[PDB]
Amino acid sequence: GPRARDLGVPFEGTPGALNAITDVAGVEVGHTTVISGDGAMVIGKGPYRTGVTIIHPLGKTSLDGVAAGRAVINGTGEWTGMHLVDEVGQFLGPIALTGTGNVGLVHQSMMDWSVGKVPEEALFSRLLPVVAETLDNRLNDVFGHGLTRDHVFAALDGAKGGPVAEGNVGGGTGMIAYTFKGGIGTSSRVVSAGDTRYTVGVLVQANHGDRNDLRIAGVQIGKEIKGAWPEVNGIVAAGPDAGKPSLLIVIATDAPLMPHQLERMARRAALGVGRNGSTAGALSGEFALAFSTSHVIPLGGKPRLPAIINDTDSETMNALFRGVVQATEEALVNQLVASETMTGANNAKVYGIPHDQLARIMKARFP
Amino acid sequence: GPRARDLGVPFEGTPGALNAITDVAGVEVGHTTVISGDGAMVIGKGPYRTGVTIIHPLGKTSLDGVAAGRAVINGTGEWTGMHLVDEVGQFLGPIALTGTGNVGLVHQSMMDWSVGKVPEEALFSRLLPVVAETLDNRLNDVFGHGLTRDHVFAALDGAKGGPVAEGNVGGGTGMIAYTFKGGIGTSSRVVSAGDTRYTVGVLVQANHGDRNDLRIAGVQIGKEIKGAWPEVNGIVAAGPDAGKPSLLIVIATDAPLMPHQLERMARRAALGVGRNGSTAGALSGEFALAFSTSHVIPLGGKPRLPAIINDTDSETMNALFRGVVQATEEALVNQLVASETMTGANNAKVYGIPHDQLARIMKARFP
Amino acid sequence: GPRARDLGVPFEGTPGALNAITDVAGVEVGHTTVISGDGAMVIGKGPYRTGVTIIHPLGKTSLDGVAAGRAVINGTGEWTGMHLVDEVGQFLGPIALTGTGNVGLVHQSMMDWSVGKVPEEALFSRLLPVVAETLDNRLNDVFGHGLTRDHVFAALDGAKGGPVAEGNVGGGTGMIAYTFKGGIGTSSRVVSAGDTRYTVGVLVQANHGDRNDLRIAGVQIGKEIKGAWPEVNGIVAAGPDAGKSLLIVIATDAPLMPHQLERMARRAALGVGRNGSTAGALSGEFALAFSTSHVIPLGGKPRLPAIINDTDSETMNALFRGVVQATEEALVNQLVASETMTGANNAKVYGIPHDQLARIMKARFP
Amino acid sequence: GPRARDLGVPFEGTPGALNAITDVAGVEVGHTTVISGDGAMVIGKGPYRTGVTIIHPLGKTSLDGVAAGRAVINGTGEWTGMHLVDEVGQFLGPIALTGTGNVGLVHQSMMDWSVGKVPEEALFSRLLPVVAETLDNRLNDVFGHGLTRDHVFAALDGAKGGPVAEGNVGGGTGMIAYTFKGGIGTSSRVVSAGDTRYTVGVLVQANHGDRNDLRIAGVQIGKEIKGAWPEVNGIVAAGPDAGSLLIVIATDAPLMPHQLERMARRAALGVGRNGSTAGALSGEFALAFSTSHVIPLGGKPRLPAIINDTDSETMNALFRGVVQATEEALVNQLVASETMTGANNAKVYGIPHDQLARIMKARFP
Ligand SMILES: CC1(C)S[C@@H]([C@@H](C=O)NC(=O)[C@H](N)c2ccccc2)N[C@H]1C(=O)O
Ligand SMILES: CC1(C)S[C@@H]([C@@H](C=O)NC(=O)[C@H](N)c2ccccc2)N[C@H]1C(=O)O
Ligand SMILES: CC1(C)S[C@@H]2[C@H](NC(=O)[C@H](N)c3ccccc3)C(=O)N2[C@H]1C(=O)O
Ligand SMILES: CC1(C)S[C@@H]2[C@H](NC(=O)[C@H](N)c3ccccc3)C(=O)N2[C@H]1C(=O)O
Ligand SMILES: CC1(C)S[C@@H]2[C@H](NC(=O)[C@H](N)c3ccccc3)C(=O)N2[C@H]1C(=O)O
Ligand SMILES: CC1(C)S[C@@H]2[C@H](NC(=O)[C@H](N)c3ccccc3)C(=O)N2[C@H]1C(=O)O
Repeated sequence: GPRARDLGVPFEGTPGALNAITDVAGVEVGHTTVISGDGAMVIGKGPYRTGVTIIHPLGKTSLDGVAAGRAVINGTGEWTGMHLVDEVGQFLGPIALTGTGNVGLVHQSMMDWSVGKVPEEALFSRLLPVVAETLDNRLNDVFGHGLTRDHVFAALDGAKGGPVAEGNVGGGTGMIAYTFKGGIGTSSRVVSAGDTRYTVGVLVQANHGDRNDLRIAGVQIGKEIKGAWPEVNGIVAAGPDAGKPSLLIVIATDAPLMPHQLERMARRAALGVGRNGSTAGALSGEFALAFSTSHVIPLGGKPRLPAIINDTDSETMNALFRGVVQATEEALVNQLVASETMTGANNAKVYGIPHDQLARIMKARFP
Repeated sequence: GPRARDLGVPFEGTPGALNAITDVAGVEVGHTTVISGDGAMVIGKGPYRTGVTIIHPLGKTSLDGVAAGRAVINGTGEWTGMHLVDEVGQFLGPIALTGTGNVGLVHQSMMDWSVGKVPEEALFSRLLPVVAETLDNRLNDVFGHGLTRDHVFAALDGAKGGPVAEGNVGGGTGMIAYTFKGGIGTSSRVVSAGDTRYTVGVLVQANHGDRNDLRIAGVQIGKEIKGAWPEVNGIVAAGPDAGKPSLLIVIATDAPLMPHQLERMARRAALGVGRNGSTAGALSGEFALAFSTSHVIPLGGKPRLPAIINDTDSETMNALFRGVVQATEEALVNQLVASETMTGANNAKVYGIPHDQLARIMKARFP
Repeated sequence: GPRARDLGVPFEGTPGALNAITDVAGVEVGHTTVISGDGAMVIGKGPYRTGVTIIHPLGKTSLDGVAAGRAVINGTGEWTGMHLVDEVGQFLGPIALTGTGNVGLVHQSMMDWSVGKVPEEALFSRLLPVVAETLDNRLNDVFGHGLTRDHVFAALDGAKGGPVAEGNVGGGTGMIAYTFKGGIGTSSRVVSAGDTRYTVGVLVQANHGDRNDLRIAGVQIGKEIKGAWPEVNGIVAAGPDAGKSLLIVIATDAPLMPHQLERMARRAALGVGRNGSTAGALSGEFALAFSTSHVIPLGGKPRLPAIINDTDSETMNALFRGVVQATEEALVNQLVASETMTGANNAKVYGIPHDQLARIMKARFP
Repeated sequence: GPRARDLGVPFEGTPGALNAITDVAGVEVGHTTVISGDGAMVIGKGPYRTGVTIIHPLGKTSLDGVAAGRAVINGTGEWTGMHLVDEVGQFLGPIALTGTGNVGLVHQSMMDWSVGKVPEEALFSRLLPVVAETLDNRLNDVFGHGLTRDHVFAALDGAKGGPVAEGNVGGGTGMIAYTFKGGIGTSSRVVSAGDTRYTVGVLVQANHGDRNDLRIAGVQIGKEIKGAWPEVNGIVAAGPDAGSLLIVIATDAPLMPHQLERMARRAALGVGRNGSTAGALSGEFALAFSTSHVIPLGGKPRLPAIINDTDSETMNALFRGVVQATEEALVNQLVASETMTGANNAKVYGIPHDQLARIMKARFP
């Protein structure tokens, strides 16, 4: 289907070939999407609209660490492995993005997955898995154990490079963003740092923001779109006619950055988010994690840093920073466009942002 | 002169009466502006385009502390008294915003100022003054001692409530923002938290960003404006026709917030900055400090907290957060509009964003 | 069993009645201790030497939050709920301390425990459980699913005030500290803060440090102790004859704000420092402090019965000294409470010898 | 005179040749010590008991940056240049340690010092000087402008390697630690990291702690010492008869910035060994830097070797070095600082050498 650019939304900068986080060499992505049941929710019996998204920084067979740094916009949420990142500037294993109710199950499943796949002596390196959440409470039976260990194994083992599925998939399945359907979005930038061009890739799991704040390409678009407010049982449940008939950001780069430099990359995510108008609600867990696929730490070995960058080198750093801002901005709009209307638990209905209206608005604003 | 709204720039939200940080009860602002000399720079002899801006959270006569919390967007800069704020959640004395070369002089001057005004028993409370900088290196003889202790005393003693002077004044005098003239800007929002309305006021000293990134009301306006690039000696010095013929954000609120809650307010500034397009350059020291004028700590006494707010109360917190984002966004545009064209050290000429073109663009975009 | 003071170890300050975290009124502690199997390890079959320790800040029936703040000494470990604490200065629900392999199971079990006990409208408040770990890898089948949901429920439901069991129990069951047996330890201080008194309670799950660095009451005691090095099947496995993480929970009834509780938590490092360890590269050493008087009713107005000035040295120094001293003592109490244990792969770790310790203390403090 | 070891205080580990931060090659230290006036304080006239201590990480002629990271024990104090360090993991120029009242003067003086010495194109790199304080308020006329630009220039220009003067010198001149005389202290450790040796050097400016908490070599010694309490005009002013800390860590280990933060976070453990509990207004800070991981101005960073954070053999050796050198630097300070009378005739005693030596002899036969 069309992505944001295909509907005429302009963005600044040059995307990588896939315009996705997988433009960064090494990165694989996998989703398991769990959609079952309709109507009234009973805890433990669905409906389920949930899942898990896996990102392997160096592919699924890697036992090595990647240099990493994080940032917090608003920390009302969970992201495990982050004390490790703060302390030693790297993490081992995959990143899992999922629904809040699944964190514990995913965390233990990743440990289980390592058994028989990792040398015994190396197993202890698999004991701080990285698992993050947003809450799919409006569309999904959160507490009801809809996600199984097999679902997690399937995402771990099925992850791959190449085009990344966006929208109502994996961890984003039951999410809501800007009062429209939330989900997964991704984008990349190839940025010129003098005579070297690096790739910055971003994947988001979006469950944040309000329709009234939303900007797409700078256009405050909430009031321009007619209808498409959420419903319950065929009754408008939000907006002017109500009653009538968190954000996870994962940044990959092939730039050979040190961990403190990656924290800097992570802190740029907030500027990209800011472009699109949201203001970080009190309980919106908005977090960013950045890693390098060129600065790798072989397990029990010497760190591999193929080149080294000066933080005060504006030509290099600004190109990277702008890449993060732009790819984050675009990943967020790509999510909205990829996400289709869904009806879930308790008959809650949330519309995907209307393509026809969006394209019409973009054409009028950008003749 | 006209402020941003007067030129047809739309913003969301409701400003306070003055649309300035002084809409928050207790707050006084003072500037001393130093403009002397023209032509080639000789270190120690100008030209000078610098100054200092003072913000008294509770007025110039207060010996008490205000609850406070900070945030960093990019920390390549100086802001003293911040270890204190991080540790004990309050600061004593005024906030000074100035040029980088002035920090030491301002810091000692603020100590000198307390002598004779503050009981010898309370003097030690005046020994961690709050002084922050952006670099006026393109228009000002930074190292040349253009700022005097008397200049600092004048700003401390002359500060007042009511309308706040914007543009090329005080600490902002010699600054450059988005490749246009930088300086001081301010805005406020009155925000509804249930049956209680709070005030959020913001003042910025802006020296950040690139013209190519600039958004005003979502409009990427750099390429829409014709000319007005900086010059040297009548020769265009930047942009397409080149060669041819940091950010300090101060947030005040009357909301009775605890220090950790004010950190949250400070972290919202990045989103407001994000709206206007900048991407935080490698050497751009972009910082935010938030304080409450209702949560006051009498010197050596019991903290006064007139009411208490739950962090998980979205109705109250989201109103405050949106206030910070909107006031920050507008304060940044207000700065640009207030700042006039200036020629400074080494005949560097930086244009104020052209009012006529800006108004024309806003009219075409927002009929 | 004797605790540290009973063996003649001197400490500074005044302990509470129970000399435990439960000296802070309303705090409840529960353990489930899992000890089964012997001999060679088979992943998935044990031997198991693990468990879980639960701390209910306001008791097991509370749905309210407590003001909270944390500190990191060395962050190579997991402690969930901590982004929440950093952001909004409070956490809901119990603290669980456990073995690394159990984190996910405990996390989901805590959610399950809320279902049926918590009004449906309030359930979302139970979605960021606080769970922390140290690694019982030398005595326990870490990956082998030895801990069950029922074990977690039992600790949650069985938690109580009063005296706290120490040593090889709950989360500390399979741990190793200063090359001796690790485990759970607790201590408290009653402090004079201006013209009121407050209690500072500390509980530790200790799995950190090296014998050669250990100080007890300032005495570098590792070299003064004879034998008691770990073994594997009869063969001494460390020390001169070889081949022949730390979780700190601080409770107080002082009405502190979140940022002030961060300051409390940052004092733990000083008390840790007193006892000699130097925080190894992979030693996850963490502290979390909460107030039981500054409470946040769910969806309501925070309750702060009095307010303290950070610059009030009389009040704050007393509280800080309390943390340092209670931490120092909790660490030694752990060592003394922990008995010799043989576990997975016939690994054997000795409890610090009571007779030698008492002897050394007697000679050092006649 | 004697240092702590000379009075029979035992410590763990192996000190460098100088037992000082200057065991890290290329580091230079300079003090300017300002002692003048006696009797009653009149603000602006003294008595003065203050000064400044300069540490040049790569020597005074370096225009380059050093990789760096910091830690806070209790942040009630000032240390400039630290936002820079947190953000970009390096700092340019010298570290200055001084009295609280002097921070602004020192900060501007460091800028002035660069003019004429640094190419104009490079001057902007000199605009975030690193200046830290503790408060000499009981012995010194803090607000009275006792420190001059010339004093600062002298410490900057006079700094050198080799032995480092301790006690009542430079920034530590008017300080008070554990209710005894405070000041400057330094120590070092040479550590074995697998098949390589590194040096960890520590210098402190100590103005912290209470006598009742003090431990030296594990001995709670405040109560074993008789008298030596502070006085004001012949009248005991503390104790039964009453009728902040800056830690600089240098290493030649090629550590990245986040790794140096870990080093800095070890300082608290060494502080903890000596008993203090970090008072509410005690600004206790640590800064660590590498002299081998250097960043040529406007150039490519130079990292001669790289270390894995999970390499316990290498990291643990370094961490223990910080802890031990911090512990010893604190005791070296006390022993180096002599009894001093200052503003308002306040008198603060150096920890008594005779009593300390006897206590150590009794505890460690
Ligand atoms: C159907 C709904 C999604 S619309 C909603 C309505 C009624 O209270 N409130 C909102 O608009 C609310 N601000 C909101 C809407 C979307 C995402 C987050 C918050 N009721 C919901 C639902 O029942 O889950
Ligand atoms: C006159 C000038 C301001 S324009 C500039 C031109 C030539 O190199 N470069 C820039 O555009 C540069 N990106 C820039 C411009 C403004 C603010 C920050 C960076 N030369 C300057 C000057 O000499 O001070
Ligand atoms: C219902 C909400 C108040 S919480 C939810 C979401 N926040 C998260 O997902 C976050 N990680 C989180 C916070 C608290 C507990 C568990 C998880 C957000 O914001 N949503 C609100 C909404 O739908 O309006
Ligand atoms: C010339 C610059 C590289 S530094 C300057 C400004 N940055 C600051 O003001 C900041 N607080 C700072 C950083 C370093 C030393 C002293 C102060 C920024 O960015 N400017 C660049 C520009 O004009 O292009
Ligand atoms: C085997 C070790 C290298 S890891 C262990 C312990 N550290 C922890 O428990 C910590 N939370 C952790 C770190 C990494 C993965 C999982 C858990 C520590 O230190 N131990 C060493 C030892 O026994 O020698
Ligand atoms: C007089 C004190 C209350 S402040 C002082 C010292 N703390 C500092 O030096 C610190 N950097 C600082 C804190 C506040 C203002 C200025 C400087 C400390 O503790 N001293 C107390 C004491 O002597 O009793």
